[PDB]
Formats: sequence, structure tokens, C-alpha cells
Amino acid sequence: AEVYNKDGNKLDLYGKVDGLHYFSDDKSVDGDQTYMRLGFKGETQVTDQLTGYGQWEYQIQGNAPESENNSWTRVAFAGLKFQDIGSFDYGRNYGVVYDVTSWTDVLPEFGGDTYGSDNFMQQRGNGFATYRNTDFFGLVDGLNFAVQYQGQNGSVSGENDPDFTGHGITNNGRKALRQNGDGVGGSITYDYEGFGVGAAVSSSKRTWDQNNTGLIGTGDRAETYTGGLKYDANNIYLAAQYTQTYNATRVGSLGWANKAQNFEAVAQYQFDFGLRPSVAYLQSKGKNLGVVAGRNYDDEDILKYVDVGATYYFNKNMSTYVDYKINLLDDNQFTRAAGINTDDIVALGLVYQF
Amino acid sequence: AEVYNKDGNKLDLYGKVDGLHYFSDDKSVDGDQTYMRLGFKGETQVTDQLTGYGQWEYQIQGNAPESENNSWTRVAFAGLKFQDIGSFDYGRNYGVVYDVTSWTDVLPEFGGDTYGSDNFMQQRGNGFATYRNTDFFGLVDGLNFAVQYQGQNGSVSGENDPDFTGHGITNNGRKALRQNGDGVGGSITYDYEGFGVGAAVSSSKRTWDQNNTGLIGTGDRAETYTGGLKYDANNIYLAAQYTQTYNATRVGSLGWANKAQNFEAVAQYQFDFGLRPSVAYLQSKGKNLGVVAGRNYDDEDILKYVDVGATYYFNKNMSTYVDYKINLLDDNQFTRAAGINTDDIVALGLVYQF
Amino acid sequence: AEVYNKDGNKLDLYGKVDGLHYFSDDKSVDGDQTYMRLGFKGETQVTDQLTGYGQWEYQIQGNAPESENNSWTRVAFAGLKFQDIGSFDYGRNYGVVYDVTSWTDVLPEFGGDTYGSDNFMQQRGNGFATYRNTDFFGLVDGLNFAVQYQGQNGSVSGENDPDFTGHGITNNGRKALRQNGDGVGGSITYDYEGFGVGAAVSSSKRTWDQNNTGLIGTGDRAETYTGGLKYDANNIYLAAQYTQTYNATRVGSLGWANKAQNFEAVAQYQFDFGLRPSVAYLQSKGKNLGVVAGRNYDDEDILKYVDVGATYYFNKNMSTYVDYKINLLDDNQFTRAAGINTDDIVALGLVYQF
Ligand SMILES: CCCCCCCCCC
Ligand SMILES: CCCCCCCCCC
Ligand SMILES: CCCCCCCCCC
Ligand SMILES: CCCCCCCCCC
Ligand SMILES: CCCCCCCCCC
Ligand SMILES: CCCCCCCCCC
Ligand SMILES: CCCCCC
Ligand SMILES: CCCCCC
Ligand SMILES: CCCCCC
Repeated sequence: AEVYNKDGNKLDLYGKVDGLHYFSDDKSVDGDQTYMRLGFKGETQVTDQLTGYGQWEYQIQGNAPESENNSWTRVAFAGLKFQDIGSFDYGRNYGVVYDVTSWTDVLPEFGGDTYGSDNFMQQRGNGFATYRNTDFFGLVDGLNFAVQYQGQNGSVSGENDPDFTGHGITNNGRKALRQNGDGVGGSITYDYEGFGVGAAVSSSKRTWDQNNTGLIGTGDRAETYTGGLKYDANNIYLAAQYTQTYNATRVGSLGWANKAQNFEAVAQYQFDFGLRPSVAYLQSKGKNLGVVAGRNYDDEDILKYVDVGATYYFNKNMSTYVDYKINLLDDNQFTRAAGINTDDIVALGLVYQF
Repeated sequence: AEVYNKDGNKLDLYGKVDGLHYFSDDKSVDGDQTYMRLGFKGETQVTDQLTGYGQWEYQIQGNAPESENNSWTRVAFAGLKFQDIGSFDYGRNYGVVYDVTSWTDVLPEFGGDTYGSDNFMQQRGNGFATYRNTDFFGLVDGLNFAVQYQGQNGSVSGENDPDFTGHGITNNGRKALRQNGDGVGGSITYDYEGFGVGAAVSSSKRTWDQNNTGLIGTGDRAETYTGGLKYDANNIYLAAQYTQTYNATRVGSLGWANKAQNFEAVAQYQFDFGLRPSVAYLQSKGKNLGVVAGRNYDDEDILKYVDVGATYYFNKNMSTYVDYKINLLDDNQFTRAAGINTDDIVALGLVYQF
Repeated sequence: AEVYNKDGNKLDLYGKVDGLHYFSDDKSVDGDQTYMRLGFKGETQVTDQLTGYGQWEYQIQGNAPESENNSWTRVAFAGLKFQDIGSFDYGRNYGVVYDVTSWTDVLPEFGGDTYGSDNFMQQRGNGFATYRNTDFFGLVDGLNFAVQYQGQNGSVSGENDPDFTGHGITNNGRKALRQNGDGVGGSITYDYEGFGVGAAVSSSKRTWDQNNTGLIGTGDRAETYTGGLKYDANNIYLAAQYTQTYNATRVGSLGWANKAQNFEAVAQYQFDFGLRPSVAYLQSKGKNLGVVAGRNYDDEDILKYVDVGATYYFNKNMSTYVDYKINLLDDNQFTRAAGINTDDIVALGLVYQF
């Protein structure tokens, strides 16, 4: 909600509370999943052409006891936008690969999980410098593109930390699975009369910890190549994305896939009375994975499920949903070693937002 | 404060800063206790009869150094209210037992501590599904009731976690003392010309960890039976609550009382010039407690104190208070083993709220 | 921004997002430093003369992965202000020594680091009771003073905590380096036609942990004596502060300087077109430090650098800066033992604020 708008500056203070419950045989996801989000979008008018802006978003789990706190920053960035020249922002933000893969990240509860957070330039991560251009300098309507750089987020600097290695240290160190070296990426999208087409590419240097702490999927670089299609008109939403990755797709907590072929497709319709049915298919197929937890593998499913669900919108501030993950992965030594969910999940949600 | 009210949606952004200091011989409570609360109540008008709502409340300690952060969610829920039919909400919320026991939880600083948080269905906890009905479908003024369900909040799912057992795992695992199985509860209250009468009952299944990790007060279920009385009129506030519990009242960090008889009573008056004196008595008497930390017990006091204090209200946004816990527990092997405060505490508070 | 102003109460909900990056050979500070601040200043009008107020400020790091959360309260206090009599507030706040030393804490990114947080009464800390008087009861314009008390913030109360000692326990325990005993301080400042002069003194009792856990700089008390000068007019800002400390200046994580002589000086000019160049010098000279990490020392530099930089203000809501720490400390056994940064740092910042 816009809580302030005066002297060439406005502030949108937004958030949501999602009363959420998972039903599953997988007890590590079963039960109360209640959470909330809080954030602000701020925008100041410097000149007629120049805009300054800042955005921050925070998730706070609502399913924990008061003896603990599970919360985190999703995004936190500041930037400048000049009319028909482009925008530049820096901070924690979305990687440009998500410009295209977001087209399928529209399910009521699940979806969007052939990649993760702090996963190179595929979704949210630290230290993104992002240039964006809308309508090609105002010359070609519907033609957007983006060029992005991500600085290294490396190893821990404290010598007594258990994860300490001494290689690729940065101030904001973390575990190898959420590290990254210097990276560059770009996206291009074209919209025309409801139809949309998109491509995105990213190439990140991999850190020392990522290639020398016994994790699978080692190599000099992590790469992604994404193509996307969508139709968004007449209350119909169809979308599909195909991404091919190299040393970039996480295989649970074991490391990365040497190569992965990811596919997501979704079909949705929006009734005027408030109901919005959703059907989707997601798969991540690892290729030539090699040795994983004591056994040799070639091709293995990392993710594979059909998603059936529905959201009912009471209005723009209140909604409820059901989402049903029909999991098609088999329970095997690969999935157990990686700790990948292979059971079905039903989600029931009640959401207030402002 | 109401910071937004437009297009059938309003947002109350509220909070307080309590500059608070404890004086006590008990050094584990002595010293700076400064804290703050922040929250929002959001409400959207869907139709003339149907309201959607969401609420979130967060406590952040103000007595810690910047090298740490001690904060937590108190409540986080979303819901729907239909005129003369009832309300339904889900999330982290207050258990229905608190509908009656809250009548005595009105002291300046202390009180409200014959039960705790994440303590089955007695106060705040995760995964409450709560149906509420006010004025019996609009037919009997002053007659409210509630029916509540709490889903299991069980053991940790991570095999390498030190608290891991493998039994009763849920996604949002925690220590046995703050766990709970499936639970059901209800409350009924009747108000008439200042006088009030209330009853509440809860029955929760106890988890495996709760009955097999060496904690006292084991059994199939945790049960509470509460009766309450109050008078709230002519600037006078009197209230009393009696609760009898089975395997539900925590005896410090040792487990639970096999049986407990809890009693709280409070008398307050509100002068027009701003002063509000307060006198109260609280006791929790454990019955047939059995073996506790190497010794056999029958009846023992878990809690016993008189509370004398006063709040002065400068206005609705600013107040100050003194609260004096006159502790009647003796320092003995039981209280030391449980880690229960047995010394007197004086609290001085200065509170800004919005 | 003022998001509420009604019924004799107003609320300023403020904050900033700083997209920030450090370039340094020191890898423990190199990389993404993005962060945000959030806070509120609330003020209620009780009578024509009496004002009630509360303030809270929170920092949340924007450079971490979502698997962790690095945040903290900077200030959290409530208070009362009576016209021409003074103000009183209690909570987490700034020590009165900072009334004078803040005059040099005005650099784009660095500076203000001859002292730290939770460092006795020198900057932010827990449990400050602060009396402030502006314009000497309204009798002498430009003459301010302050009298402050800080309650003990001592050792941890949990017997199984690794930092447990059993001495000087308070409820809000923490590590010796951020502990303090009972302390008293005062400041006096006089402003006249742009020029300013200030003096401040603090004396804190040192805790048992501080003098018996193998830390350097032991003694009965921690003392500071500060003198300050400034000129703030005609778009020119000049300021200098000199502080002499005893058992109060932290030498990295090793303890404190027996004695320290701190000096900060800054010169800034503000162009109307938005640019604000900055040049500064900071030094902390330890005196008679004694034995430190196996070697005997007399005089050693704890801090020594020149700071060159600039801030460009697009407007009051958006700015960008560069800051260049030219580090004059040599890399030696003292600095390595203390873990003090001895390399140069360049900072680039883009800041949105509201
Ligand atoms: C022309 C308005 C009615 C359109 C009906 C849409 C049916 C969609 C079924 C998925
Ligand atoms: C096992 C208890 C299930 C609780 C259902 C909560 C539903 C909330 C969203 C409507
Ligand atoms: C009729 C107004 C005066 C009432 C005085 C109340 C005295 C209360 C003492 C506790
Ligand atoms: C030992 C120092 C006591 C500090 C008192 C603070 C009072 C704050 C509430 C008025
Ligand atoms: C009178 C307006 C112009 C003043 C110029 C200031 C120059 C400052 C150089 C640091
Ligand atoms: C303008 C502030 C943000 C600049 C970010 C620079 C990133 C450096 C990559 C090594
Ligand atoms: C196995 C039952 C699934 C039902 C979800 C709607
Ligand atoms: C022992 C002194 C108690 C005073 C509290 C008002
Ligand atoms: C060593 C290069 C420093 C430049 C900072 C402006």
C-alpha cells in the first residue's frame, strides 16, 4: 500500500501473511508452513527524466516457536532510471536468467524449483549490478533486454569457522553451494499482442570451495542457456521455459549436475468470478552426472512432477488456494543421497496481502 | 496507527518501545530488559457481510549488543469473517484457553505466567485453526464461543541435528518442551452489565519426544480445564481464573507437572487523572509430581507470588509503570533443579506506543 | 517519511537501502557490502509543554545468502521532554561521548572508528539513562549539556554457555569485549555563529570477565576524556575531536589499550549542484600497551588512515558516493595479532532513503 506520496517521493509499504499448511508423507515438509513477507518499494522523482529508487523485501517464517527466528532478505537494492536510456541498480536482486524462467514461476504454491536462491545468476543472489532497457530506448515497443554482472560471493574469512578453507575469501562468505565467482549474464524478451518470446544466458566463474570440497559437478564455470515462450491474454495464461545448464543446477546438497536439461510448462485460466485453475509440468534431467555418493550414474531425474491446483481471489487483498504436487520421481538411492522430496504434497493456503 | 485506508482495505501499523529495567537478586533476570514490538492489522472489505483479514506481530529485544539479534514472531495469521456466521483464521495465534486466562493477564509487567508460549493450546503457538462466533450468531448479545484445532508441531527432520530422534518429525521441528501433537479446544464466554463468566477446555496429543527424552510429566495427552470470572465497569477491573492441567504445565526445563492447579486473581482501579494501581496473586501448585532431578516429590509450588504495581498513563501513546513481584517461593532443591525464579523483582518501565 | 500525524501523535517511518561494494586486498572486507536500515521516530504531544517520544532503528545486512540472517538493533528507547526543563530517555541509545565525537563521524562510508559499538559509553550501547538539556533551560542559546548513566551489561547466566564464568552475570549477558559495569558520563557543547566547541567525559566500571579472561588493558575503570571543535556554515564543514582513553579503546579482539590517544579531523564543502567532497585524517595511538600476543609493546598505532571521498546528492532521497581509505598502518605482528585492517579500501555506494 502507498503510505506516503509527497515532495517528489513515494513509498509503497507492502506485504502478506500466508496461513499455509502442507500435507505430505515426506515429514521434512509436512505440517505448518505459515509465513509472512514485508517490503517497501520507494521511488523519488529527481528530474522529469531521472528517477531514483530502492526496494527491500523480507521473509519471516510463521511456523517456528518463539525460542527461534527464521527470517531472511529476499531482495535489497537501490538504483537509477533515466527515460529511454535504461535503469541501473545494485544490491541483492534477481539474476537476469529469471527474466525468462519467471514466466513459469506462477503456481499457487510450488513450481519455480528447477533452480534455487543463491544459485549463481539463476534467481535471487548477492551483488548484482543490473542494466535494464525497456522498449529498446523507446524505439521498439515490447522489446526489452538486460545486461548483468555478479561479483564474487566467496568463502568465510574467519580462520576458526568450520567451513574455513582460505581460498576465495570475501567479506560475506558462505557455504560452497551458495557461493559464486565473477559472473556475467544477459536476457532479451519480445512481447507482441499477448504472445511473448525470451532468451537468456549466464556464465559464472566457480570458486575454489565449489571445486575442492568433495562436491559433484566441478569445473571452471557455471553456465545457463534459457529459451522461453508465453501467451498472456483473454484471461488465458500459457508459458513454457527450457534451460540447459552446466555445473549450475544443484543436486540436493551433493553439489551440481555436470549437465542438466530443465523444462517447465504451465496453463492457467482466470474466471471473472474469482477462480483460477492451474496445471503444470516440471522436470530437471541430469546428464552424465558421474559418481554420486558411492555410485556411478549417467542420466537421472533431479526433479519431475505434475502440479494441479487453483487459487480463488476474494479480491486484490485476499485469496485462498489449493496446490497439489503429484511427484513422479521414484524413491531410489540417488534421491535419498541427495535428499530430494519424492512424495506427493498438498498445500492449503489463506493469504491476506496489502 | 492507521497508515492506509482506501479501496476497501485498511492497514494499522502498530508497535511500542518499552524502556524497561529489572532490579533483582536473581541475576538471570536483573538488568536492562528494554524491548520493542512491531506489527500490523490489515482488514479488507470483500462484500457487505464478508471481511478478509491478516495480522502479524514481532518482538525485537532492545537489551542485546549489536553482535547478536534476539527477535521472534508472536502471531502471524490470516482469516475470513462473515457477519453473524463467525470467523475462521489460521497461522500462529493464541490458543482458545487464553480467551479466559487472558482476563488475569493484565499486570504492568509480570503476571500471565502459570503457562507459557508454545505450551500446547494455552497461549501462543504454531498451526492454530480457530473458529470464532460473537454474540451467538447475533442472537444472544454477550455470548461468545470458539472451537480450535492445532496441528502437530513435532521433532526436527535433520539427521545431524543434536535434538534429532526420528519420531514425530514435522517440517517445523523444535525441542520437546515446545512440541505438540494434534489438539482440539474450545471456549465459551458470557458478558452482561460489566460481569463476565468463562470456561475453556483443551486436549492435545503429546509427541514421542515429549514422552521419551527423560522429561517429567509423561502421558498420552496434555489437558487443561479453565474457569474464569471478571467485573469490568465503573473504572474497576476485577478478575480471577482457575485452571487444572494434566501433563501441560511446564516445570522449568525439566518437563511437565503430572497434574497442576493454577490460580490467578487481580484487582485494578483506573483514576481519571491517569494512575492505575494493580494488586494480584498468582500460584501454580503441582500435584503428585513424582521423581524430579533425583528426588521424589508429591505436592510442590511451581509458581507463587503477590504482584503490586501501578501504571500512569500520560495519554494513549505514552505511559510509565512500576511493578513489584513479591516472590513467595522458597529457594529449595526443587526450584533450583527447575531453574525457577524465587527472588523478588522490581520493574521500571517507560513506554511509547503508536 | 511521516506516515501518520493525528490526535496529538505522529510517526516518522524512515530507512535506507545502500547498494554498497568494497574493493580491497583485505579479503575480510572486500566484496558486496549492501545493507539497509529501517526505523521509526514517534512523538506524542501530552500537554503544550510535555512531549512523549520513542525511537527504534534496525540494520539488516543485504550481502548475505537467504540461508542466514545478519541483523541488529542500533537504537531502541523511549522518553519524555518538558519545555525548558530537559529530556529523559532510557533504552539502547548513544553514549554522551558521541555528542562530541559525532562531529567527525560524517564521512561517506568510513570514519567514526577510533571507537566502536557496545564500547562502554563511547557510542551505541544497552541500558542508557540520559538526561539532556538544550539552550541551558532556554536561557543561553547554543549551550547544551547532557548527564548519562549506563547500567551494568555483564556475563551470561547460562551455566552450559561456553562464555560462562559465574561473575558479573546480568540477564542480557554477552562477551567481555562488549560488556560494561555501571558507568556515568557527561557532555557540554556550545554553538555560536557556525563555530562549535565541545567537551565530554565518561567513567565506567569494568566487569570481572573484562579483567580475568586473558584480555589486555585490565583495570578497575574505563575512562574517556574528549574535546571537540567545529565550524558548520557557508556550505563549509570543518571538525576535529581529540579523545584520551584508559582501558576503553579496543585493540581488535585482544582487549583494550591501557591508554590511547585518538584524533579525528575532517574538512568538507557542499556545492549547490550536489557534489560534496570530503578529506579526513584518523589516528589511534596506543600508549604503554604492554604484553600483546606473546610480545612486549610500548607505543603502537591501533588506527591510522587518510580518507578521501565524495558524495553526490541527486536530491534528499537519492545519492551516490565514493570513499577511499588510504591506510597508513604497516602490516606487522601487532596488527596481525589484533586482526586490524591495514590495506586500502575503496567503497562505491548508491543510496535510496525515505
Ligand atoms: C465469453 C465469456 C465466457 C467465457 C467462458 C470461458 C470458459 C473457459 C474454460 C476454461
Ligand atoms: C492437520 C490440520 C490441517 C490444518 C488446515 C489449515 C488450513 C489453512 C488454510 C485454509
Ligand atoms: C465519583 C468520582 C470519584 C470516585 C473516587 C474513586 C475512588 C477509588 C479508590 C480506589
Ligand atoms: C541501575 C540503573 C537503573 C536504570 C533505571 C532506568 C529506568 C527506566 C524506566 C523509567
Ligand atoms: C559565491 C558562490 C560561488 C562559491 C564557490 C565556492 C568554491 C568552493 C571550493 C571548495
Ligand atoms: C554504484 C554502487 C554499486 C557498484 C557495484 C560495482 C560492482 C563491482 C564488481 C566487482
Ligand atoms: C491423495 C489426495 C490428494 C487430494 C488433493 C486435492
Ligand atoms: C525492596 C524494595 C522494593 C520496592 C519496590 C517498589
Ligand atoms: C588504487 C586506486 C584507488 C582509486 C580510488 C578512487
